[PDB]
Amino acid sequence: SNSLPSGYRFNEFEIQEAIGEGGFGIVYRAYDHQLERTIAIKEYMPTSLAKRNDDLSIGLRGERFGKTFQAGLNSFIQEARLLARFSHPGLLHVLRFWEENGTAYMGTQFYSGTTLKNLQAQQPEKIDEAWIRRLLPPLFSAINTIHQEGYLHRDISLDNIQIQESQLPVLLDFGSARKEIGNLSDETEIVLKPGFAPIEQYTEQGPWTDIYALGAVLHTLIVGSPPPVSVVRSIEDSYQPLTERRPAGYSPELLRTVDRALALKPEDRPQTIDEMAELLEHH
Ligand SMILES: Nc1ncnc2c1ncn2[C@@H]1O[C@H](COP(=O)(O)OP(=O)(O)O)[C@@H](O)[C@H]1O
Repeated sequence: SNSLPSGYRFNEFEIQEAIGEGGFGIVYRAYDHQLERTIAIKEYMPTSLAKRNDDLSIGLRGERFGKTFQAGLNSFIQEARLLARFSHPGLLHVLRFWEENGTAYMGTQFYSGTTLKNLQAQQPEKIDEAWIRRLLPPLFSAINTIHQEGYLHRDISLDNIQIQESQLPVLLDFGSARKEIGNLSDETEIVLKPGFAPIEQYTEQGPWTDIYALGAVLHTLIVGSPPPVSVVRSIEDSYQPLTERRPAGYSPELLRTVDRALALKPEDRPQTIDEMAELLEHH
């Protein structure tokens, strides 16, 4: 682990535990001693570019990585600014942003629970149609709020949807820094998410781009894995509609909603979140 230790201080903030560590940042449970509340802190930390120094600042692993490191940092800042536009229960709420230690930090609201990816791995028996139909209204609302302000998410999968103990979802992360680093470094494999990214993301984008990825999330919850990579589908579509697979315990109405979200071409999908939600009605 490259994480700051428990007890580390940023003025009034104290690190309590590193609770998430990926290749591009570290998430900490932390405590604000001024406001006496638990928060999360997200630290930009691209491990392929940078390492932890003895004084716990961040330094480049090689001088050739400086431009890509700074571009990732700039994208991290821009993502914090985008999230700072919203005050919505289903979108990560940005409290704090600052630069220190050669990197950058976002202080955010602390959310209970775990990611949808971890819930699906640990308690797949909890995920049934009734649970999915309770998940969708707040998840729809969160995505639609992004869309209504003129933005797209473009990185939806199970990994960046938090499921709180209340079961309410939170969108945590748009992958901006990761995706910028991948584009600049020709590490294409960290830019799009195979099976979740629709065809128009591989090089025309709009709400239907996020709707496809949400369809792919739902497909993963229902049958356990995402649909085929969209570029492979565009050559020869081996996607088997869920209405034909008929997984046990799932209604044609929900299965058809997933299939429509996963329509290969953008124009054949629901065009807005509201359109997709309307598909779940009439039953
Ligand atoms: N604002 C937040 N509040 C609470 N948890 C968060 C917040 N932002 C991110 N997380 C958590 O950070 C984790 C990031 O990656 P994860 O896969 O857990 O790494 P690790 O392999 O170290 O467990 C996720 O589990 C997610 O639940």
